[PDB]
Amino acid sequence: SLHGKLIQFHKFGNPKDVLQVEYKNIEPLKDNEVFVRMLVRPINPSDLIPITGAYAHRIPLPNIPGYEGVGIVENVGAFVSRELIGKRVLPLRGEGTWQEYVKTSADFVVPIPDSIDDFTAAQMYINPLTAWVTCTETLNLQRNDVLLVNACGSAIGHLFAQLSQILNFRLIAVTRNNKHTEELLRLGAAYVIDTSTAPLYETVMELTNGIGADAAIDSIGGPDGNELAFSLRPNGHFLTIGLLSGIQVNWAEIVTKAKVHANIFHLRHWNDEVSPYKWQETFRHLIRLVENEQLRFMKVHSTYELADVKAAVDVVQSAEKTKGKVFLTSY
Repeated sequence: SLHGKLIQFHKFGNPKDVLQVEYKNIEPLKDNEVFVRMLVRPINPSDLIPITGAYAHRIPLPNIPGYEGVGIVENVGAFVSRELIGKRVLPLRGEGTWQEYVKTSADFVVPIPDSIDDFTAAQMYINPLTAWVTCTETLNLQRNDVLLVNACGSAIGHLFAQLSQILNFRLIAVTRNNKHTEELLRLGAAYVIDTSTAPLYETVMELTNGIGADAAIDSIGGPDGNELAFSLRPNGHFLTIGLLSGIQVNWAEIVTKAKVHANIFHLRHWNDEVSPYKWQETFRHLIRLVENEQLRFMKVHSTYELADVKAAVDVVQSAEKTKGKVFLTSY
């Protein structure tokens, strides 16, 4: 009987301690399911957070990590078109992707055109959808708005730089160092504030002629996030997308002292706030942007077979890690 390899953890903790390589028997498919043999998944920093137990109450154990990647449809359930078999797809919003075979509902299978290589496709979901949605919906940025983005040397940071050109707004990148400065400028960032060298609040004030920015996206929290919120104009919009520091911003002061609107963005929630139709249409749009070369993703850092996940994760978590995305491959 057909068996599939999978990466699983049975307890939360450091991924190096809890990740196991295992095998499972393959169950029959349910009526609306699509069964996909995986080719490539990225190791995103956001794939590791659930392993650590930060979301204990919503992640059942044991669990298969991985939110994204690309594969080939091998089989479909009774109610699904069998023309899908053989197609390259992202099997999203279903099972964990760090395994040999992934199932998800037909509703959330994203077709990938022959034009797009596996490694680009494997990066299409988490960072691009977050960047696109926050820009076009959550903040609904207008022509010439001034957007602040911290931790901007990240994958998503590089996308915000490109979206500023696509959507005609002004990005002020905020970074911890100068490691990504050249790349961010090339990609379209209007300015890069390197906070190891320049003061955040005062520089934004210079760049905006004392008005402050229109919107800000915080990935860090704590003192860094608070300073980012305070660099906005009154009635500007502050959005958090991450918590790298582990420390909540001072929500009360941001509202009463800085007079800004503040929200928290979760792709988890956005996914449930839109129809499957809209969700698919949004992917069709990102795919066009990639095809037209308006949007480009990170280059490949290194590649590892699924069995070597522990080594791969160590590279991702390493302080010396160089630029680019690490992938788990299954060719």
